[PDB]
Amino acid sequence: SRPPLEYVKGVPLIKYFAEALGPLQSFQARPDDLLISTYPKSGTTWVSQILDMIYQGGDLEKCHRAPIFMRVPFLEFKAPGIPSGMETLKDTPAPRLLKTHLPLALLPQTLLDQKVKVVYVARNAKDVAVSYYHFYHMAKVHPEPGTWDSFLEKFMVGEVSYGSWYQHVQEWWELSRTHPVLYLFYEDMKENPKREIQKILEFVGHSLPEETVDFMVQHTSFKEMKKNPMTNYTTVPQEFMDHSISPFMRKGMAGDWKTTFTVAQNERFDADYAEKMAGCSLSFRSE
Ligand SMILES: Nc1ncnc2c1ncn2[C@@H]1O[C@H](COP(=O)(O)O)[C@@H](OP(=O)(O)O)[C@H]1O
Repeated sequence: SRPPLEYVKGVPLIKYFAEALGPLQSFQARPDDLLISTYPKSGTTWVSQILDMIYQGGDLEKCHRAPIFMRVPFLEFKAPGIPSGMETLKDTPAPRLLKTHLPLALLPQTLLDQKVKVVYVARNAKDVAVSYYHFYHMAKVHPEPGTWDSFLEKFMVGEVSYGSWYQHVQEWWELSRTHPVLYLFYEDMKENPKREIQKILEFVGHSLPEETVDFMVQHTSFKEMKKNPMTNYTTVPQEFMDHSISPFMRKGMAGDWKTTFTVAQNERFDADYAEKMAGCSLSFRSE
């Protein structure tokens, strides 16, 4: 009934995900695993659908075997009336696609020791906050988000599920200096998908014919992923997710934040961004 978050080692989490960390202690990573890591609302499902297509040889028929949350186990995931990411993992064939949003501080050390390849996607903070706000509304395990203005404040101080966005994109950016990480930008996936898909291939190590590349580019577009029940979380139960309130597959654009951000909010957020982001070579596009 909109349980409030629970804090674990500085990080605020969904009551249940906090509990899901118990059995996560048991998790043994294989070396052929690949970790998809992102701050919520930055392209998890998109890069997931890309990566599984790669893993099925460009075969849309196989990418339909189950919905995306069953093909790519959500490591820390746990909710009522759905199986825990870890329960789902016990039936996932290798080589396995795995999904988290946990900060390094909560990440299972087995993934780091096993040098598991990581595909990380970042997205400009403004679009993330907007996206995250509507998601909080329709994804009923989160706390009451309140007014946009109040939610935006919380977001600036990382008083939201998975903590601070600013900490998250920065720490994983530094991690890639010691660990195998392809660091991708949502807005780059918008500008030229084909380009970002060939980078994933290089990284994962697969060659595929253009026929099959161009193919994937089309079957991973917002529009196709929106109508595909295996990728749009519409098969989930209503009490866990409610698409009338807001669809998971909401808009899929860069620069949309502008229709929610007040000009006073923008001015303030900008000044706060510069202050937090200033010792960091990362750099985002918002349009
Ligand atoms: N194929 C695609 N291309 C572009 N954006 C996509 C996409 N599939 C999903 N999205 C968008 O990516 C966000 C989902 O993030 P995550 O998977 O990390 O939860 C949502 O953003 P919006 O709410 O801004 O539309 C969703 O609509």
